[PDB]
Amino acid sequence: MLQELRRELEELSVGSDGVLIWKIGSYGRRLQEAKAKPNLECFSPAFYTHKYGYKLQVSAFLNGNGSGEGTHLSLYIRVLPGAFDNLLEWPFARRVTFSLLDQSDPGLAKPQHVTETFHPDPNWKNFQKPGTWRSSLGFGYPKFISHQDIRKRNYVRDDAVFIRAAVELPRLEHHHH
Amino acid sequence: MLQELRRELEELSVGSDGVLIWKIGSYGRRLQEAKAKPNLECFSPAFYTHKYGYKLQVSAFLNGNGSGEGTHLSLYIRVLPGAFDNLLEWPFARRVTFSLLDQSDPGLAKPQHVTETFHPDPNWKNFQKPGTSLGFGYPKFISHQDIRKRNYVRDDAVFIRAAVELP
Amino acid sequence: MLQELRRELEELSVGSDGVLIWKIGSYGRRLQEAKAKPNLECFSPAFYTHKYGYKLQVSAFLNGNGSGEGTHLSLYIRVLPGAFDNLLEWPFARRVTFSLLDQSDPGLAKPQHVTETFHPDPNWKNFQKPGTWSLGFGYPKFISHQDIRKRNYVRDDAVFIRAAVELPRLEHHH
Ligand SMILES: O=C(Nc1nccs1)c1ccc2nccnc2c1
Ligand SMILES: O=C(Nc1nccs1)c1ccc2nccnc2c1
Ligand SMILES: O=C(Nc1nccs1)c1ccc2nccnc2c1
Repeated sequence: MLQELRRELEELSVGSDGVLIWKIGSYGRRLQEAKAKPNLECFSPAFYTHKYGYKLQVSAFLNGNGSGEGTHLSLYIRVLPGAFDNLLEWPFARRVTFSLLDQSDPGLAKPQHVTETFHPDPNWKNFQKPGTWRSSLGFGYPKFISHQDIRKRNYVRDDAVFIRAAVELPRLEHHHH
Repeated sequence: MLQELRRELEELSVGSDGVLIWKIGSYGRRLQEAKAKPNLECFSPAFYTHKYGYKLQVSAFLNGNGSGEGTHLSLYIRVLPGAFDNLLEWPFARRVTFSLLDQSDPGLAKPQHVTETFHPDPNWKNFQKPGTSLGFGYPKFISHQDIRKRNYVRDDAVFIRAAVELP
Repeated sequence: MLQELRRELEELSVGSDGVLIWKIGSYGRRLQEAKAKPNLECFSPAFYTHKYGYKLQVSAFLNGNGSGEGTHLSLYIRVLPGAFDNLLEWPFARRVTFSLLDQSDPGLAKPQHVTETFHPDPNWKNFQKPGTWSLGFGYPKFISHQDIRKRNYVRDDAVFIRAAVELPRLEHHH
């Protein structure tokens, strides 16, 4: 079926340091479609923070929404219902970094990524345990990058863009006892 | 093929990590099924100890078998024929830890897992090289009364953890 | 579709430190198939050096090609076009190690793998950026037909080809 294809798309990546790299291809056609249909939303494959961890999903508005409608690219992340939610602490409080990657060869010039970092609001409600609020609203930036800034370097290359969503590892001390 | 590909897909979800977390949902329906059919066996997805390592499988009796039939949940592990068996040392002698997990929020109370650990017996026929079942485990892993004593059954679901030691 | 089992074979292997273990079964049937069709090439599943890294593929001539046709097994590796090529440095310059494994129990006797190692030449054509420029790189005489039978290289009518790519470790400030 098509859920089988979605499953295989999800397995990149398995609980890998919270790092998802989402390639949005045919950039011009998707941008035209978004300009023709306001509030057109693209969805990344669902990805887990760690093995048996939080299930997250990144979404993008190529023509922007909210304060960025028509002028910017908008980036959001949302917690999804996961099979292991009962084994994780809530609310979700792991630091997240969005990045629009500069597709430049690292050997000829240092890339300048458009990077932003945020800490989940304990009161954002969506970062609370799934199934508590029967919003459904991702958290992020409506003005992540402007339409003019996205053409200023190698952000769009071969009609494709790269969005890197990295979730921070908590790191703790023992315990021991 | 589609059903068998679903199978292979849920096999990939595990690793290679050596840590398997097996979620058994609709606990009540399956417990009644096991009570209606003695020795009814549930099977975990096959999972590898490491990349290109031993292929293992966990099996469970929700109504118990052997000394625990009708009173306990029984947990066993068995070695399966793996594609890389000719590249591994035998007999399988890596420490194994079974856990029935307490589905409690770690931020509100520290969970109390029901854990058991064993080292593979060199003379247990199943831990020998396949072809050159015979599962090993505990018939009295947890009693029917103790499995209701905390958050072991939550939202009609149970979690069986099987952790294999690193080389 | 059937193309999905192919991708399930792929990512059952890729993410690891550039280490692909390719199991070629029914060795005898495929060997006489290659003997019946010169230059018959077997292909490993595509595998990535790291997550979002280079996409590589190993290929084999069971009856050999080039200087080893009819006498040896020939082993090659090739860079394939990957979705993240624009985020990687070129040319590919990660050291590669081929190994034919001696399928012997490591606890009763030490295996003797047939191992060869190379560092990719920066002026090699295939190691340049895919599309922005098929000649794989490798060994035509990796192992002879007689040497592949001398130990447990062929066991239970199966062979194991290990291709390991070395990872770097560059770093900066605090
Ligand atoms: O209002 C939003 N976000 C924030 N407000 C404050 C901080 S982040 C917002 C708007 C539209 C969305 N469409 C899809 C997914 N998530 C969305 C989130
Ligand atoms: O007798 C068993 N185990 C032990 N005997 C002694 C120590 S552990 C036993 C019983 C039932 C099983 N059903 C399925 C798979 N494996 C099983 C193993
Ligand atoms: O000429 C080759 N390799 C080298 N030449 C010099 C050093 S390694 C060669 C020959 C045949 C091939 N057939 C398929 C894939 N790759 C191949 C590579």
